[PDB]
Amino acid sequence: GSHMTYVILPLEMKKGRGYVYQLEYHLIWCVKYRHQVLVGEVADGLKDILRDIAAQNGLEVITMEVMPDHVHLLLSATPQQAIPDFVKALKGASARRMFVAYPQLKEKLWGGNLWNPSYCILTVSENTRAQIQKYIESQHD
Amino acid sequence: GSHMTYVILPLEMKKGRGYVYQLEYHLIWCVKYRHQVLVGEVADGLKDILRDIAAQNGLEVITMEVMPDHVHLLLSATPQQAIPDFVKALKGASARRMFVAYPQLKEKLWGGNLWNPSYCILTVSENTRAQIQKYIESQ
Amino acid sequence: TYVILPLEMKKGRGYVYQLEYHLIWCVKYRHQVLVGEVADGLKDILRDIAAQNGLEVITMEVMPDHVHLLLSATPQQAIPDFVKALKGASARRMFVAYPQLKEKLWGGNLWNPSYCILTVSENTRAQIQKYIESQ
Amino acid sequence: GSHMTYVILPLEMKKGRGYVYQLEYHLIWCVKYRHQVLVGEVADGLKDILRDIAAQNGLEVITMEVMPDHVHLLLSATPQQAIPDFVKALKGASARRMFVAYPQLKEKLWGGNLWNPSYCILTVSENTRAQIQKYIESQ
DNA sequence: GAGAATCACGCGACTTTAGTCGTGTGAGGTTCAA
DNA sequence: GAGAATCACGCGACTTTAGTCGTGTGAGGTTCAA
DNA sequence: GAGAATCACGCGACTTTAGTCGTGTGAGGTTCAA
DNA sequence: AGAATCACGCGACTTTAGTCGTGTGAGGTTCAA
Ligand SMILES: [Mg+2]
Ligand SMILES: [Mg+2]
Ligand SMILES: [Mg+2]
Ligand SMILES: [Mg+2]
Repeated sequence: GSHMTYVILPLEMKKGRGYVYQLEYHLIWCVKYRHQVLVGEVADGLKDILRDIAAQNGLEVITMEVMPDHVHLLLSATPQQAIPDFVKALKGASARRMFVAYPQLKEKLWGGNLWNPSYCILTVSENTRAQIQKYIESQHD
Repeated sequence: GSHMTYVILPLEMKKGRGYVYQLEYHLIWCVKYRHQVLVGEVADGLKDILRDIAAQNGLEVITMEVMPDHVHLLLSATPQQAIPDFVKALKGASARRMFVAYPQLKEKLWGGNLWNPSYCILTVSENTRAQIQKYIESQ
Repeated sequence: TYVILPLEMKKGRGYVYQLEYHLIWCVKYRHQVLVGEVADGLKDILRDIAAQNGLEVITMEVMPDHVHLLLSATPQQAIPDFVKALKGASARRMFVAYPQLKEKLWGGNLWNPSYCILTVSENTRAQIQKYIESQ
Repeated sequence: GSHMTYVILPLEMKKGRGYVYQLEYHLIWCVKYRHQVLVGEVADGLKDILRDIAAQNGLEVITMEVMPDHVHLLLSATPQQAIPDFVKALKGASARRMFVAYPQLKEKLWGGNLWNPSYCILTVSENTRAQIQKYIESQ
């Protein structure tokens, strides 16, 4: 026999002047020519640089994984932080700082680019789209 | 007793000049003073207005539910479509058009506002943050 | 602050439940015979058996060499019993309705003697465990 | 335009004579009259009893939480283990053993029942139903 | 004041030989929601 | 590439009185992965 | 052998004043998939 | 007894009205998605 039940859960979302939000993004990008250079101290240095850039731009880093040829970040941002801006900030500044800190990168990357010119980004929720859709439907009546 | 099986999962994404993406947002906002005015043809008129605005701004509507005192939207956008810009377009233009199309709203909303000044927005994924974090960890 | 999430369930005399199973089984020898009208007939037969046994079919997909079913059941409906009901009866009926199946299946079996079954929930196990901790 | 992504992910499953399966259940039940007696050593004793019964019956305990007035179990079973049978084994035997081990429970429960006569049970999967259905479509 | 999953009473099966499971039904009997 | 879920043979229960479920075991007998 | 996200060349905008983002196009120039 | 929500201030820009951006404070159409 059909029976709708309910569950109570604590809602911990971020608040701002005229907005309440919870915005997370899975951002991915590769090394130019997919060169496997992000290893050892180079990988460690990149993490420090990224976390610094994130802090400077008020971006919260949830998850950061550096693979030899690409990076995976899960960031939390405000509604005012446009995607292209923070991607540029992260990739552009890190490329600059990385070449300075690790000139040896120029051995495989002498064309003036550390990163692939493309980025991959997906919105991330705690639960799923389908689950959110049911929540919305349950709001009627 | 267990054996590790593995399956293939499909994921629909969009492509642009220098980016691959899948961006969806759950946007919510209420009626000013939380007045239950979004009912009957008022609600239907709002849906038509919102879909028009969305289409004009190149925003894909995944879900649109209009409750008496608030609206729930699920939108799909490009990386170049900033949040405040589309929220403004949606709320601002709809408030204007709604008052012109349904002047009777002024009975309970005479202060020049149809919408509460605040909006609530959440990023949306087909998989859970936990699942995604597990995926990331499996390199 | 607080959010009220919905959860659809069923009720019986002394129990509240939500039981769904993803059931899978293949054709004997993995022959690709479930095509065209044979596939359509199978679906009719399976829905009928499901109805006769009070099993709700949520999803059903018939591939040339195997079947996928997502069923809803009561706590009292034991797995082996409904799997037997679905496979045994469908095998019988299919052979009568489609004697052409005997071309590649003459040994008296339409189905592989094994079945695959997984329990299914609306939320992941991880989500459920998180809810459990919040109690 | 669109881009179609495909990711590979693991899935644990058990094998038996004529079946391959992964069956988990979230079982819940409350104390009779919802009395908050499952505390301290009483709660601890219950856990030992439940794990013993589960082991005696070949049921694997994935998660077990004992609140003052109810119990949450996440069990893993074979296709042959019928729900009513294992619910009876767990609640019935624990009620019996608990009263003998902790006679003090009789203070609030003198009617011969430790448990509410009802039980709640849900099938559990590692992935969500929507994802599973989505998979079924991909084949 | 009143229903059920939850309270109470009936019943059969079966382990735990007590106190659940299966189960129909009604009333103020230790209950009020996981 | 031979072991099993899947092939084969045995067994009892029970619906579909055929061909599954329950089940142990071994060989080359229509199989090869959902 | 030849397309783009990824390789290359064009182009503003703006930080990191270098090397991204925005962006159109095309060719065998350090690339081949998160 | 505060703020997201109520009110008053303020540019920017569409919808030239009523949002977005935004700081502050008072009790003045509000009380939670
Ligand atoms: Mg670029
Ligand atoms: Mg605002
Ligand atoms: Mg079998
Ligand atoms: Mg009972």
